[PDB]
Amino acid sequence: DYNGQAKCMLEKVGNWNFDIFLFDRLTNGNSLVSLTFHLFSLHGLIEYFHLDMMKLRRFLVMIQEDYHSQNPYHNAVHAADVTQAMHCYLKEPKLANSVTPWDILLSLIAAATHDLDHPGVNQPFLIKTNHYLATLYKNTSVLENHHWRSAVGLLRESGLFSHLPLESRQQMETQIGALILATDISRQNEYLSLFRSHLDRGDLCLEDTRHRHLVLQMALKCADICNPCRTWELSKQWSEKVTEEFFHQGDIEKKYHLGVSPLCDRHTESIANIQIGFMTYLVEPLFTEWARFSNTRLSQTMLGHVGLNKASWKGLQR
Ligand SMILES: C#Cc1csc2c(=O)n(CC)c(NC3CCCC3)nc12
Ligand SMILES: [Mg+2]
Ligand SMILES: [Zn+2]
Repeated sequence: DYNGQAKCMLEKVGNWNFDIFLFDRLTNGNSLVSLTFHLFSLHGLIEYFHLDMMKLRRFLVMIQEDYHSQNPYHNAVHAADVTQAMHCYLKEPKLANSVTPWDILLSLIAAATHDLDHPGVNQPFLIKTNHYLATLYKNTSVLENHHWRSAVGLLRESGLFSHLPLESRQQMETQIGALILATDISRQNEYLSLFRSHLDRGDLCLEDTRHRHLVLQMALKCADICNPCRTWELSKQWSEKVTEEFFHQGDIEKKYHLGVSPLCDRHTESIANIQIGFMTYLVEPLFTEWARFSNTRLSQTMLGHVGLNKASWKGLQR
């Protein structure tokens, strides 16, 4: 049954209401490997790039296993969710009609690896505790640079692309980095303003790689914060997990006199209030610009869920 139903759910991997939680329970925690493998084969990538399936499984397992499963939110199930969303966005017509197999490959790798080896605490925390990552990356997109360099390390170690030219391997590394770095939420204003100006001007040319990669970066940013655009029953699980992780960082800050970060204080802060502010100020602006770019049923469905989920959180107030 368990392998039966898993295989079965993957028939609906293009669906916005895909249930990654059930999927991960069904696979005893193998959701990122098993979904991503399926997508490589669905998008034809194993053939297009002459991939060794043994090396691909090894690669995917190294990724999945380098997530910290004890993180309430930043674990391989979140990676798998982001990868599944990225897949839905790659199916939108303006992307499906311009992306090459190389773009699809880099998008799905970047989605799978984008929070790799995440410690479960944020950049301000690592900076104020003098963590070696904050030094190494000079206080700038500390976590994203760490996920990216960790991804590069796994790419090199797996040999998966060893039969491609060195210059293609290097280019793969660099374009994945630009995708992962776009997920630094502290810089969403720079990405969103540039994207919005391109949409005002109407100047995007998707047959140009640079414009297409700007859009893929915005797609990955959507994938990363699309939790509130899911159905209530998914979004509520994501909200409890993210809050659980923030609040744990809060307890450490409190216990050790570090200063409690915004959003991490379980005594003065609420799950509903945290979601509401986030939806108003980060989610709705990004998804409104996304819907201008890709003005489709999926974009409407996603914005409908934000409005409904936001009303549910208000409802659970007074
Ligand atoms: C600031 C803030 C947030 C308040 S609620 C909330 C949330 O539910 N998520 C999950 C979508 C993220 N994702 C962020 C974490 C860092 C990158 C994306 N950020 C926040
Ligand atoms: Mg991240
Ligand atoms: Zn993420």
